[PDB]
Amino acid sequence: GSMQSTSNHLWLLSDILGQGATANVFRGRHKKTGDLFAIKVFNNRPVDVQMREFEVLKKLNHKNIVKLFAIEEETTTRHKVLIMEFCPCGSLYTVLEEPSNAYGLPESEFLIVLRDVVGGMNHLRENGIVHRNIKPGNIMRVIGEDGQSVYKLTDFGTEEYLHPDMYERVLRKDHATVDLWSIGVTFYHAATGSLPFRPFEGPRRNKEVMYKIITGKPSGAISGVQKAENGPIDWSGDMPVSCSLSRGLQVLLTPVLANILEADQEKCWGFDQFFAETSDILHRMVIHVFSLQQMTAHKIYIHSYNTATIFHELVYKQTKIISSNQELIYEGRRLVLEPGRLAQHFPKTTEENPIFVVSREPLNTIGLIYEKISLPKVHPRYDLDGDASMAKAITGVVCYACRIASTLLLYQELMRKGIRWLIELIKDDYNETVHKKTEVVITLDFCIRNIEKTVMGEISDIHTKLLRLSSSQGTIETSLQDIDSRLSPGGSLADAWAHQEGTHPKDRNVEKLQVLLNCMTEIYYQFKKDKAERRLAYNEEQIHKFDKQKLYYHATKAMTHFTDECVKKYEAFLNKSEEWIRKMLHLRKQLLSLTNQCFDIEEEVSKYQEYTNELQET
Amino acid sequence: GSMQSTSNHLWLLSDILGQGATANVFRGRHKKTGDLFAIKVFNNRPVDVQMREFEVLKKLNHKNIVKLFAIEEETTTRHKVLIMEFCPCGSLYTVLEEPSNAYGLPESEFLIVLRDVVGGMNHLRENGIVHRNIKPGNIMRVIGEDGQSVYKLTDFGTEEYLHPDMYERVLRKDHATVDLWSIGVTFYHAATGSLPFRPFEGPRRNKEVMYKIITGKPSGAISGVQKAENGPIDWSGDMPVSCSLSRGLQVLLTPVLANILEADQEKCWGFDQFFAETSDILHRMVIHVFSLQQMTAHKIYIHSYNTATIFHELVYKQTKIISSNQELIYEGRRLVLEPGRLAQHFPKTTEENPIFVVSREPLNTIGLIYEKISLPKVHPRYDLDGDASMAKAITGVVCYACRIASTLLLYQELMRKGIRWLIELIKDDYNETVHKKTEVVITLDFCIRNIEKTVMGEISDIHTKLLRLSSSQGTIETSLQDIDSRLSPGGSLADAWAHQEGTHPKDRNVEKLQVLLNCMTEIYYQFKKDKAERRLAYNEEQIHKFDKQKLYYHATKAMTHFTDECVKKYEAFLNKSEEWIRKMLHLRKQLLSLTNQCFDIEEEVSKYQEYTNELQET
Ligand SMILES: O=C(NCCCNc1nc(Nc2cccc(NC(=O)N3CCCC3)c2)ncc1I)c1cccs1
Ligand SMILES: O=C(NCCCNc1nc(Nc2cccc(NC(=O)N3CCCC3)c2)ncc1I)c1cccs1
Ligand SMILES: [Cl-]
Ligand SMILES: [Cl-]
Repeated sequence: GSMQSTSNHLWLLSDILGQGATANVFRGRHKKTGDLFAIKVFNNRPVDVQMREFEVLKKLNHKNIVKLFAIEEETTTRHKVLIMEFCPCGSLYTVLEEPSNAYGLPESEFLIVLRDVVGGMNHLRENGIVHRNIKPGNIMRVIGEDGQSVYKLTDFGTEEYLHPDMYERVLRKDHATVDLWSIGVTFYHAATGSLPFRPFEGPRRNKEVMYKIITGKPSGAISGVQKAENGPIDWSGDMPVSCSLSRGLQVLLTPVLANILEADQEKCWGFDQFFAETSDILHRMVIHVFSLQQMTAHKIYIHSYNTATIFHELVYKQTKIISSNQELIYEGRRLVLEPGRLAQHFPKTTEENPIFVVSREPLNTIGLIYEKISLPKVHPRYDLDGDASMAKAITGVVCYACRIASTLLLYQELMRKGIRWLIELIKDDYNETVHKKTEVVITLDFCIRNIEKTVMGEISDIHTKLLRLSSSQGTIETSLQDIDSRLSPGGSLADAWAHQEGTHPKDRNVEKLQVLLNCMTEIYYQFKKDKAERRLAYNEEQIHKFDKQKLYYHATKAMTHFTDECVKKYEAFLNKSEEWIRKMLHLRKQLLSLTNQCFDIEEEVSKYQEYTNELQET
Repeated sequence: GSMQSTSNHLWLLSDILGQGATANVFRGRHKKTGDLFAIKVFNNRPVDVQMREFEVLKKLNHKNIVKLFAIEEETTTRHKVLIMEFCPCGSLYTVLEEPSNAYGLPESEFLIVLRDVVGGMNHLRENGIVHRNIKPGNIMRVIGEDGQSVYKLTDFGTEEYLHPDMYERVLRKDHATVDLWSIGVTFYHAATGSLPFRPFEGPRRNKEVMYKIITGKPSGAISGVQKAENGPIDWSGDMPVSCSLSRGLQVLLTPVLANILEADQEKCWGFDQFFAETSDILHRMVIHVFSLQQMTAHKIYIHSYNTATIFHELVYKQTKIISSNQELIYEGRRLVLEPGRLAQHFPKTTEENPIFVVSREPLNTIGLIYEKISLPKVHPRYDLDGDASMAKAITGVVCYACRIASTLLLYQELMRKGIRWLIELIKDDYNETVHKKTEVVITLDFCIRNIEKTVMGEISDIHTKLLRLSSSQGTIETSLQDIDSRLSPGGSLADAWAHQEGTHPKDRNVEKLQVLLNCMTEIYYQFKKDKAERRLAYNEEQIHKFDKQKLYYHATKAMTHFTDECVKKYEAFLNKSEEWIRKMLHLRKQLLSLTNQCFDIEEEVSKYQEYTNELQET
């Protein structure tokens, strides 16, 4: 294999990173240092319209823009090459081909994409550049020095991403929102793993159904899918259920998408509003909350400067528990947020260490809501392109199952923890009120009896009325004994079942699934190599056919384990939780009542304390 | 490349897994399924001494023994091949070459190795086989179906691992412990990343110093290292400081090693005792405990059936806090273990969620104790063998730094959590005693004054003596106000500094280090490839020299970040903890005193309650 070069760099033609009509991108090295760079080489005026536009870029300096170092002359010809920042990881496209992201990026990653695309976008605009076609292949990923992805825009100056006016194909007239469209599609694709507008078959074969979908899209819809050949379009303003993003994030993103995926440029958002709206999301912090009675996890997207009041409102939006019914638990103890306490001063939370919320009012136990996705059928006919894409799809289904199994395990672990804490909490209450009582029994038994016992009627009415109180306290004692016994080891309120039901970390169900998944992923990546390599030799051919069966046998094993082990035991744990919750609410409601009687007893005794002493002559 | 085969399998000669004097091991496939297997082929009597010993093995069935499926005839010759279980991961040797394990295996992995080596060993013995030479290259690793390693013995029937009698080289006379020796060396190597007996330079060049080390080893020593040329030997009965294993595990393992690394076979352990002793370790569960005043994490190795009593004893061994001074905290609240409560019923713990222990008695704040390891110098002379081994070594140092930085971050995170909990705990105490007090003030202010106020001396002495009590309670009130103000936001006992000092997860120091480490590890693995490939072409040669500089620049960047950021801020946080601890102990000791006065007041008032009422004529 051989190489072109310039004064300072050199590169294999085999080591190509990208191909456009205008130019090609290879990875090469600086000859003096050995350092990796992307070399952009143009295949072809006016001569200096380019040296100028090249110069403008060489000046651009920004975190979210692939850097243009220098411009050089290839040695063989006086052709211009651009030396650009090499990004070993590739593009957002590469990321979304990972079977792991078949149903959307992980939330944190999606947020980085959102941030960086928006940042790069702005920078161009600030400098007045318009990037006509933003798409995942345009958006380069790099590992930052802190290990987090940094996304970077390159190649400024695809059907599925072109605006309706653009899809037709008259140079856009005279000047951007059209950019917002492809950003709209890009973000949706990153959020869900899918293109938002999908004629049956492909957009490619059905360019016409596709334009009909995009133009005739009702307002608010963010997707339209044709599920059958020549069938109708299903519209939605919602994220698909299979999407990983939290309800907290979904609720914020959806409106941004609806408003930048608008056909009439009359009512598109306009950039600034888009910048303002996206930044409002990006500037929020996340507080993790888990709803114990609903068996649901939540992310609350809240500004640093927002109050607890707003926090309760946000929680209410996702749970339907009104502010005043919201009872908070954190790290074993009650959390009491003063209304005006800023979110920046709330205690630190994670998905594994959330703030729990409980109500004294009945809620339906929801649990995790997820798509039921079954394996596609494997087509026995051998095909290097077909099998690669099928391998991707089936591995995608198993990863999803794996992701859901992990969430299912988390939900049960949080439940077990939440329940443990709440029981010790109720237990405190029982002891707080059981103290008070013994402390007021002290007045009946010590004062009224013993005080007036010391030496016409009303007195006959007082000693007897008081007896009704000790009588009333006796009704209290036996109702507390009943609650204590319920809170104890034998009790109807016991923890035990939660250790007996569902699945536990030590079961290693997630790990068992990942092992199977890793087997499928090696095969998928090989089918990726088998595709690129256009024909296999006899043995390799056979081996490829074998592994096509192995994929399926691995995928079936996984789905069976998922449904019969993970889902089954999970549903058993949930149904038991439903019952334990109802008993708990009823118990707390009795104890409350026993607590209020204690106050009502306590204060009448607090009146007759004085009645012992009359005025005296003197 | 071409292949031998048999009726049912075939294999490249390039795809070799192992080479001994007697035979070779390649990886091949079943021709009908495509499945991977290890093919052992013998290079050479009596003819059937072998078909018999082959048959014995084909019968062996055990989790920790590489499985022998069948015996077949190679096609070209009637030579015998063994078809064996293929283990894609390789051997314990491969694992210990990973720069990640330069200073020993992670604790969990070490325990699996221990378990599996012991299990396989026993199985052979149960069947009466003796494996003369156990070593990491003998011990095969496989990923189990739950994702955990399973280790498996193969090749039954190295200098560094041979017993002193064996090192000499008379067929061992007539018959095992000699096996125990190599197990001794193997476990030590797995625990520390190093051979226990090391002449300066290598064992290879110094076969003679090596035998002198092993034979002249004082009893109890588990290692002897010659650190200078012709220098003396440093002996130890302890694990090196750089070893990852917990003190809890070290304390148990060390005696096993001392007793199976014994020269006089008179006083070696003998297998059964070894089996009993190792199993005693393997059958223990681990309870994670964190000592708040010492800033130390601990693993308590305890049987399921052991009592809390034993638990306290074990904790005392590692902390020097006697049982009765041990105060336990778990998930925000006090933990009170009944003496006879079984460890199996203790609450579940992890390193991130330990039981905290505190004392009311002063302890030195120790923190984490770790080796200071600096980068070796990089030798500028180009050498494919030399550079590979150097790349390994320098990457090993950085991984260690990374491992320590992670532990350092954990220790600070646990401190912050522990302190948070303890403060709410002390806070409870303040409120428990501040209740009691107001509850007894009720008797002074309500009863004695008001009771005898109602209508010769001693009475003159009582009203005045009582005044000394309200007087005494007034001394109490202002001392509580003082403690409350200390426990509040302004207080000398505040949390604030802990958020201001040390390093936090959001700093991403561990991630910054891993990124650097990953760069070094790609280079190391390439130098591994450059070594195997005996000479590099001019460019590759240059590129290899460049990256040899890149390693160093990456390693320096890492060490600088480690010492100047991780270690520095950590040491600042620790020094502040030292001070906060002392204030806390002093505060708790005052509150205790204020709590006891409250009892002493409370009970004298409890006597004069009766003194109000004399006997009456009637
Ligand atoms: O698209 C284009 N330019 C941007 C992309 C090519 N440019 C660069 N690439 C990288 N590094 C890099 C590393 C690994 C993989 C890849 N790419 C892929 O894996 N891909 C591409 C989509 C098919 C999958 C790229 N560094 C810097 C650049 I500048 C162009 C199209 C037409 C003209 S320029
Ligand atoms: O040592 C020996 N037999 C046991 C080892 C060879 N046998 C097997 N190997 C594997 N799989 C496997 C996979 C990847 C790597 C490797 N090995 C290595 O990476 N190594 C070897 C130490 C040098 C590093 C092995 N499967 C099954 C077997 I059976 C022998 C020595 C002399 C005769 S037999
Ligand atoms: Cl480009
Ligand atoms: Cl072998």
